[PDB]
Amino acid sequence: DVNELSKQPTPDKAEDNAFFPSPYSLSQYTAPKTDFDGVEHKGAYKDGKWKVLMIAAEERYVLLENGKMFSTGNHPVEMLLPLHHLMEAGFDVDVATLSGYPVKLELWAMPTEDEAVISTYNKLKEKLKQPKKLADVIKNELGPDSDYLSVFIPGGHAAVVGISESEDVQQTLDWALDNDRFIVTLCHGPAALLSAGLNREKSPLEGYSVCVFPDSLDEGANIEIGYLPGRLKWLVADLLTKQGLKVVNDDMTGRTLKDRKLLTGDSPLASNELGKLAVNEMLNAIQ
Amino acid sequence: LSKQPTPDKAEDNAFFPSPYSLSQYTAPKTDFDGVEHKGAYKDGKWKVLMIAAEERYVLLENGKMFSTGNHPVEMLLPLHHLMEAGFDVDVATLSGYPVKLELWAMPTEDEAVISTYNKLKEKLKQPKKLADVIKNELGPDSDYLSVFIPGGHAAVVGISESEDVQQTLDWALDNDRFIVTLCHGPAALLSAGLNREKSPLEGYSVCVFPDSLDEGANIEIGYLPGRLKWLVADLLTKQGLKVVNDDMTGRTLKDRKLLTGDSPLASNELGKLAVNEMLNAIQNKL
Repeated sequence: DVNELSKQPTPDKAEDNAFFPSPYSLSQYTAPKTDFDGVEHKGAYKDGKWKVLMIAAEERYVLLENGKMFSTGNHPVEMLLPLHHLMEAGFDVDVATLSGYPVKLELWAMPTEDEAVISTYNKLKEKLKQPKKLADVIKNELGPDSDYLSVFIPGGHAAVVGISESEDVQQTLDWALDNDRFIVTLCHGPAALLSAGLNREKSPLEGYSVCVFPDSLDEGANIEIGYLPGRLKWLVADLLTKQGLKVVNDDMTGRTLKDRKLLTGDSPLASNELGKLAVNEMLNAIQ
Repeated sequence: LSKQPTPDKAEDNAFFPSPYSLSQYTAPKTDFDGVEHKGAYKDGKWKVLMIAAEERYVLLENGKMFSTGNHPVEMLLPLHHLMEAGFDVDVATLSGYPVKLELWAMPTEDEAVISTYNKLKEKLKQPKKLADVIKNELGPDSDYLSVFIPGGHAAVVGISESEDVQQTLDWALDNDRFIVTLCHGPAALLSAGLNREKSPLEGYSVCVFPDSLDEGANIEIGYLPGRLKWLVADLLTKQGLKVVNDDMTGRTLKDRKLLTGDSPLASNELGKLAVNEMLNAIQNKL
């Protein structure tokens, strides 16, 4: 049956005392298909020059308060679905990690039976297995005349790890702000934003509005169904509020939010509509 | 029995070694048979700085990935010898990420190796960040007498093309400290050539994992699921170093303050070697 499935974290045997999410939690929070009913702007951008820069998770394991480790990565749906909208529209994509190490997907959440998500994933495998070093990106491919229109930070739980305290992410968010480019992020992806307020008395993103994954669900429901095998040592939305950001949501409804050029999503549910929002906004800003 | 690589379900198109290759290359116990200098250094100042791997997957020529890490035998057995002589160990990585081991080679029944793992589990799970160590804990008055780079196939990623590892190897030379590495660990020494016509380790002699074994036998028994994209011995040779072996016999070498071992078989004999050299250096004050 489909609620006799275990609520116990399954162990990941590549690592010591580290665990996948429970078969139950996977039965409620994943699915073979996503809620995607096609693209709005197939072929809209033609000139070829504009593209999206993705910053990505390269570390899979998140050490928790009980000493156990959660075996995560970026959420495939939250990465791959928005990118499908963009790529079909005619925006190319480059993939960077902090170190140039391979990108870590939460593969236990791959919608296996979705033509769009799997075909997009195939088109990105190379750039995923062999990303760019983001410091190499700042050095060359940014500046005022950069062909990056926006910087996309997908979610998953792994987005909490390196991405949250990185001077190279800070420098990238400084660039985006100072050249009116989009920052697109969703889920725990917003933990990236904590890097903007590093070595500083106040953040450049103070008074910005974002959808964030609610603390409640990480501190409460996710632990009780064995999605996470222990408590996180701090919470994305809590520290984002202490940096002077307006965390608009507190529930997981698929709500998206534009605010200046920081377009967000609250959860994995918002993947498809954050994809649609960003394509609209990007094509709008070309005028 | 099977030479077919075993799949790893953490990662797309990734594979552990084949259960046959595990039967030949891995064992529940190591040939450890005693420390040689327990309690020898008592003054508790001098420590050892390990630089470990954060990346466990190695992308290969066929597109498949190899699920590795540092070799627990090569990491832990040498650190046991040095810890029991009285040198504490501080673990660093490049981005501060958790240290990745090849847990399929962890000698489960070996008391000394397991004991050492538990003593470091905390420092292994939250290592220091190598660039912070550079900023704060190096210089001429640093309490690191050696820097230790264990092998495992994951030493090939990151470490081998890292300005932080480069600065670290510069320090050791310019401050007369030891560089102790084994197996595929010497791939770290390729960083000394980074952005330089000439490497400061030009001319040094080292033991490395033979090219022959990674190209032929490791592929045939399904240790590796595909061919490595470059070879550590070949690239090292090109930087002007002198690769002194072409086989795995457990050999070791000491060229000045650079101590190398050729394989996981040298783990014990090298640990022995590193403790003697370090104690001998301390005696060379008066």
